[PDB]
Amino acid sequence: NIQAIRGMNDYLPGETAIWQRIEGTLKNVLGSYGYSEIRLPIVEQTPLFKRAIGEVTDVVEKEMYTFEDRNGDSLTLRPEGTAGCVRAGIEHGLLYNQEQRLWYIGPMFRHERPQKGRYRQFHQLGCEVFGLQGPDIDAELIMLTARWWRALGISEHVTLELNSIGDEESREHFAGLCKLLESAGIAYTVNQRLVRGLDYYNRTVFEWVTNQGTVCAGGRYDGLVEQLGGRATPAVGFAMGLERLVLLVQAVNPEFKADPVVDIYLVASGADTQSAAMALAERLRDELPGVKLMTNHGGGNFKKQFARADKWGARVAVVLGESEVANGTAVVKDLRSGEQTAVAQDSVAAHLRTLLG
Amino acid sequence: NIQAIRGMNDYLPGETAIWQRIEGTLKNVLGSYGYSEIRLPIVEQTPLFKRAIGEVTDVVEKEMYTFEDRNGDSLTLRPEGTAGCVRAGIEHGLLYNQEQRLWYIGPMFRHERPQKGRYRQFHQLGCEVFGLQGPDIDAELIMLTARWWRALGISEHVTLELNSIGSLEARANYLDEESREHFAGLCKLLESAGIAYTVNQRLVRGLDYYNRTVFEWVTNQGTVCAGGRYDGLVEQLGGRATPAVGFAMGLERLVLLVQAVNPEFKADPVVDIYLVASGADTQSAAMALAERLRDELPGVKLMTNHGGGNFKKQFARADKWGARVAVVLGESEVANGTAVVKDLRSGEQTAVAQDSVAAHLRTLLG
Ligand SMILES: Nc1ncnc2c1ncn2[C@@H]1O[C@H](COP(=O)(O)OC(=O)[C@@H](N)Cc2c[nH]c[nH+]2)[C@@H](O)[C@H]1O
Ligand SMILES: Nc1ncnc2c1ncn2[C@@H]1O[C@H](COP(=O)(O)OC(=O)[C@@H](N)Cc2c[nH]c[nH+]2)[C@@H](O)[C@H]1O
Repeated sequence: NIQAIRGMNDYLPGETAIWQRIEGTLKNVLGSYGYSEIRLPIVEQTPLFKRAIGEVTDVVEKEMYTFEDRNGDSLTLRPEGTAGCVRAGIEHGLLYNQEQRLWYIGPMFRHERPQKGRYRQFHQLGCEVFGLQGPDIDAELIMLTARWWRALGISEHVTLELNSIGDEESREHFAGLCKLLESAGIAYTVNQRLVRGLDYYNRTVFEWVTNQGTVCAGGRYDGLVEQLGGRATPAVGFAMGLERLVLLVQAVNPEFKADPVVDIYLVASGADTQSAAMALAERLRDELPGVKLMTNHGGGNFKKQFARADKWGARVAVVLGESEVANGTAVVKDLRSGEQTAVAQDSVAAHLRTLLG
Repeated sequence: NIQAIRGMNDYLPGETAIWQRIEGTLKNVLGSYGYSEIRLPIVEQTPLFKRAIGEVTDVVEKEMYTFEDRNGDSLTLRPEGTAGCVRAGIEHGLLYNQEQRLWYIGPMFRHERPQKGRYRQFHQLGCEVFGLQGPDIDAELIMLTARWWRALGISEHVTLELNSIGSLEARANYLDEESREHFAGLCKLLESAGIAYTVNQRLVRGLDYYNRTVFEWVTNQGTVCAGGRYDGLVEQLGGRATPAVGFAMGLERLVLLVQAVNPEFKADPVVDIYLVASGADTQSAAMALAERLRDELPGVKLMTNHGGGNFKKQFARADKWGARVAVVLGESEVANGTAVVKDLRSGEQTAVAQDSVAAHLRTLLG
């Protein structure tokens, strides 16, 4: 058996269920603010990360996954996604004299020693807005994170740190920023030693910390579009570690369940019943949009098939043996109470609607 | 300025909206069959691919992105996802004497020459079912793909090719009665469902782990979805023998095919309401009314103008985003507790009390 590269995790069926609920919530809250999705390559050229994050940084100094391509070109698996974003923005023409409100989700890679919060393949959701300069947009992004925390019920577990690393212009801009948050009741701490670990930020720097600590981090980087070869454009954004979010919800929120995988299990036994079973299932799929129905396969006597229905968390089992098939019926069994009734096939969909919701 | 690696694409805002509409439909139809999502690493050890896919195959021979790790270990960006799936299944204990019906979505990487169907970073959605043997689950998976095509409206544009390549023994003699029975049973299930298929005897797949059922859904770079059975692979990579069947589909080729054959499969506009706001110290009021209307209209796309701009600029910005309605806020509205509601489609603008704006928008949108 081959095993997994250390620090690269698999997310098994039970836990992805939770992952899909939290992502759906996050994308919804981004949708209500009018932010569009951009999808960017996993691999970029190594000079981008060297030129944008900075040469004397732990990321470039010791963390990147770099390798030589079949044409000599060095390629690096992205360690963060902002550089890639700016790059595509410049390349495609999306940023000059334009405003963009964007978000992205995907894997990032860093060769760090794995410990509980830190991984080699980890996933980030991040936002980047281009074209807005003043403190107002920076306050809209902090308002956006605050909403996500309310929505995931973790609000009384995340602290906001802020400060400027720029200066008159930056004293004014940071102050106006601080004024917008007071006037919204967002509680923040000005922490003068909060400099971030990447060298492209300038005025606003912030971090939402829990008590590996930082759950979300971001800031402003007004110069980076020009540095990577484009026209000067103001830009701000952040990225959050979806691994640490998932962990914090699950810990602070215990009663965060997700939807079970099967609702109705199609039990079927007897000679040549399986085409009938699969045909009934396809019809019930047409009739009950968005019902998780699973067709028993590989035989098994009724006792086995009913226990399999219990394994998946089915609430109702539709049964069919030869009799049902010849008589045009289907037996509907409410697995919660045992009450089973024979219904005509034409009427089973309505009988399930009643039993499920 | 740096550019993108040749054969690796960026999907910009306009096209990603189409991409989410097609993926929601696919995931919905998989959920109706009770299929669970699994998430797997993008980099695996190189021997996995060599062992599973086969040494003398074009993927191992000339396509993989391999590189050396800081400890000597050879690592390879995955070129396909089935190997990683079985590896995780065996490593975690999911497959022995169990039934799993899984799916996965993500990037695969192959060093090959850029074409219209072929890229170097591509994305697949694939399904893996473990524990079921007979032809009936193979027929469930071909039924699942047919439903997707009806749902995406591309049904009259994709053809099904099917064939059995038997077992090692029959191949090494070169199906064999057990594979003739299994295949026949499979062809019987599809005819009884009205799924039209072609038995194409030259159809062998390009990976060497497959055994009885082999199939491809082809359009007229051709193959949009491809799969087959692989009853031995779990033991080959270290686990106990378990029957397994699955497929994978090239999401780039699907998105291309829907867009072509279904010209106006249209996506969501990304803003519904634009909040216009000018005048002295209006912006905190503007951002506060925006937050409140978000609580009051769940799932409306509302964007707050920022950076000033005169009303004329701000209304044109509303047009850029496809907003239907603009809610306006000058100094006057702030003091009088109002907000102006302007129906951008007709110009009709009324002043509404801020407590009554949400209801006025509900009426105007849907
Ligand atoms: N290894 C590892 N594991 C888990 N989570 C990890 C992680 N490395 C980072 N993170 C998470 O990501 C956020 C932010 O990471 P930083 O390296 O602190 O900063 C950035 O990536 C910037 N790109 C942010 C940005 C985007 N636009 C502007 N600025 C960590 O806090 C952690 O949760
Ligand atoms: N380069 C490139 N670009 C885009 N789409 C691409 C592509 N290379 C392949 N594809 C898409 O993937 C399917 C299948 O490709 P194959 O290399 O033929 O094989 C497989 O992936 C198997 N893993 C399938 C499987 C999974 N479980 C069981 N069997 C192509 O048809 C094309 O659409």
